[PDB]
Amino acid sequence: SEFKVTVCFGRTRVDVPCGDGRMKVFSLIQQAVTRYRKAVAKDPNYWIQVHRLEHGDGGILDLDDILCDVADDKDRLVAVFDEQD
Repeated sequence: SEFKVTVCFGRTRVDVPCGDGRMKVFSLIQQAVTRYRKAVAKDPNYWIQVHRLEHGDGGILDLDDILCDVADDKDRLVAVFDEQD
């Protein structure tokens, strides 16, 4: 099977299936962020400051480390960001 990680934006969980899995966190954040606003019924009107990601309580995720190295098949992640809603 392919890669798959869930990115919980504040109070919204969004699944992100990686075809190969070789996608840097930075690419995962941008992909999740876009899907987040599109999933929450939002649009490119309010600002969104994506701080960083975290596995939970022992596995932070920054925009540079590969997914296969950080994320894991069917793994959840807490996304901390800002939003002017």
